[PDB]
Amino acid sequence: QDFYDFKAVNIRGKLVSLEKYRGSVSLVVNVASECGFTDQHYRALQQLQRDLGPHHFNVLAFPCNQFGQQEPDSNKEIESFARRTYSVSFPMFSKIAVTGTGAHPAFKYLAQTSGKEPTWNFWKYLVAPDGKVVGAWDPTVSVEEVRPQITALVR
Ligand SMILES: [Cl-]
Repeated sequence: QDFYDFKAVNIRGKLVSLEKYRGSVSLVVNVASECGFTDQHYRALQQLQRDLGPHHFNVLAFPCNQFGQQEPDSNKEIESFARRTYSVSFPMFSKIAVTGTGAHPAFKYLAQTSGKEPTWNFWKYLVAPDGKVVGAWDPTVSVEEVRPQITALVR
């Protein structure tokens, strides 16, 4: 088992296999819309996608309402917000839990194998081409500090 064995409903309601990302590097991020981190993070994540997307990399953004309830809106609203405000071009998924008993199994996998579970919005896991977690950061770590770790993995 690895991260790319899991399935998730995308933000438009279409079920997808994360197998479609195998061979690629992924930055798996739990997102929120009303957070203090929201604007800086969405801007940095989109720039990350712009710069490293062409090197077989994606941000995989999963909305989550668990942390301060800063993602209360519908999947439709969240997508509209991300696309119109930040010109987001990375994959976005339907709102999920990332922690607790009801967490998405893919997020159970990332927490169990990394030893860290998300404790706020905008936690970030780096997944290697083979679907294994090689890094995890909390939202206070800048995308300037995360990015070089991603470029190390891409070709
Ligand atoms: Cl770099």
